[PDB]
Amino acid sequence: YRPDKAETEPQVGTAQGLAWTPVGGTLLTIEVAAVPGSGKLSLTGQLGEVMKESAQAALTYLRAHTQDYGLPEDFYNKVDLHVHVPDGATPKDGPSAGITMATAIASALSRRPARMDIAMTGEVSLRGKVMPIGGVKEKLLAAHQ
Amino acid sequence: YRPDKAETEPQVGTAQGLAWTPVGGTLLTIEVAAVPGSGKLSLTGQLGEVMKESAQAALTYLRAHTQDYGLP
Repeated sequence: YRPDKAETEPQVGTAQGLAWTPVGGTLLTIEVAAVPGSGKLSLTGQLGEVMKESAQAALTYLRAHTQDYGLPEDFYNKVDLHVHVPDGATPKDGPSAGITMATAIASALSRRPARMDIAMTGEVSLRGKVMPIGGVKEKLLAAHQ
Repeated sequence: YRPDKAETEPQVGTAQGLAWTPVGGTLLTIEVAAVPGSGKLSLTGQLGEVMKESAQAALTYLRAHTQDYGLP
């Protein structure tokens, strides 16, 4: 490994993902693929439905913040979306890192690399609200360790 | 919870629902993203379509009550 886990340069479409193995709090980082198409949302790597709707909530928040973020005016309908977590599906309470998918697809759609040393996890609302996380402890351990 | 989750401030786009799971009824914060486009029922949250048509009866009532609520 690189020592600080921030020697990664800032990256389009990839952020550091605080998530939980049953082994524990881990950097299950985020992998996306945003290419033009039908606007379809593939989940790649056994990612479950709660991650699918989390991606929908992130998608619709971007829809609410399109020219806010300089996005194309039609992106959800012609840019196919393919996303990964190294864990297949999260055995925990949903993904607990909906904003991590949001951040990665934001960096992907901006064509502008988001930073590293991202110590983050949390649940987007389609209303646009970062839901509180259950089990802050091991997530922030996965940050700090 | 805060001093009172009922005393949480008024919310745009969503409302305090009423449930009964057999182990206990809950608030149902039914959240809706009014996303632009042309009309696409992008329902989610393991949604059964009877709630979809409930929302559609709501939708056509809003169509009936566009100037009751200043809607376009």
